[PDB]
Amino acid sequence: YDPIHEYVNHELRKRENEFSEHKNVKIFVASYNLNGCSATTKLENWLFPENTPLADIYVVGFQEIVQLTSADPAKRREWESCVKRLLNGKCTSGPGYVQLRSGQLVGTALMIFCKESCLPSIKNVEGTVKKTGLGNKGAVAIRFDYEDTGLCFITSHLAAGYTNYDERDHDYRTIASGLRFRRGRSIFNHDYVVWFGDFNYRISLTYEEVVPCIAQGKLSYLFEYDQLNKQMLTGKVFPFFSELPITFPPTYKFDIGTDIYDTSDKHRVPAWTDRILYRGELVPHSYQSVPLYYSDHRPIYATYEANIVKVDREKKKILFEELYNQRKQEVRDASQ
Repeated sequence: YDPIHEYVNHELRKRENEFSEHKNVKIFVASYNLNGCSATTKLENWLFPENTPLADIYVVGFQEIVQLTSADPAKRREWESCVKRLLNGKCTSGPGYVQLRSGQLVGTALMIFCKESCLPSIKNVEGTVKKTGLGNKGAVAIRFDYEDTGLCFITSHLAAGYTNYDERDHDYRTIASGLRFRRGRSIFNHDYVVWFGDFNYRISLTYEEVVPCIAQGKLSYLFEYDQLNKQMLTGKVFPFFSELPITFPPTYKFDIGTDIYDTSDKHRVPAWTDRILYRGELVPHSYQSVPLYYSDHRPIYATYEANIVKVDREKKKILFEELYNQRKQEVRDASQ
């Protein structure tokens, strides 16, 4: 410990704008449990929902690239190709989007695209995956630094089942402790973390209670029975993560191609299985489900503005040493 050092850091924080530049980066996070459906570029309502500018970074997580009952890189690549075509299709002028990196764990995949103009700012991209224990479930993660700001994105597909939220919570833990990039870097060592996907948490009511509530718009009531909200409130899972309020209906268990909830004999209870949570000072904007009908789940997305900092380390180390010496000198003269 050095008092003079603590001093300089305090002073330097006031003059930060002398060695730091701040920029806002638009991030679009999208998630979709495909139920094994085929790759397609017909995803406009999902990736360009708004009437807003294209994002700087698109982070897309898929679950069940192969429907669940051994990892298919080809299928994943088709989705990658479809997304890239869609993003670039919107860039009718100049440079478009490039795939930074993608990761895959069985049928769960994560792919990140950014505008080419963002590339020079993106560094130390690392990826990893972690399967769940207690299989085809788990997580895929990718992190990177945008200038001097660290970002980590995680998509996952957690334990299925109606009442087994204990297993889901264990999955959270297995993944949060088990995901390690290079040199043991963890997911928490970042300014912004977005963790999302098919967490599989359910609404703890029966099918007959839930369906008319959703038809009548009683989402708040249904939310009181949502397992994820319950487990997060207690801090057992996703501590320090926030979720924007949910204003869209349960994204799960639709007869394929229709607005209708599971009319199969299985009579699965609707649920908000698909979610996007964030940790850190991101500025959230939207959080919605989109009407795509290829799967028994609706896809969802969330948007964020992420403040980025670019620090001139040279200019900063100079002021530090300067303020440090001036202070060390002020201390010398005072002792005379």
